[PDB]
Amino acid sequence: GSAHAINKAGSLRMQSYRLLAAVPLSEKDKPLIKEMEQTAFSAELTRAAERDGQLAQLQGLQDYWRNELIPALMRAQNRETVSADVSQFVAGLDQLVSGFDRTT
Repeated sequence: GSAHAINKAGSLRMQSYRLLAAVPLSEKDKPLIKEMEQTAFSAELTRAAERDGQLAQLQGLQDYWRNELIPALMRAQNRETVSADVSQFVAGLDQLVSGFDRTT
């Protein structure tokens, strides 16, 4: 029953690579950040995390997005160090997907 939640996680992976490719960010990238925020706090991602006992892991990714990843992407002048932060966020999404019940 996790299919949709996994689609949302895949979307977050794509959106983080998209924002990294836009570094250094400017006014025109604000819509990307907004879209990513709406996806990260999606009601379904939350309900799925709840039924599969992953709520803490989901809240952790949300906290990292707001307190570490976006701040670093806003500050970056080049992709040099923030690239590794994007990689860690994607690794975290892969772990979240692993924990969902993916059975028929």
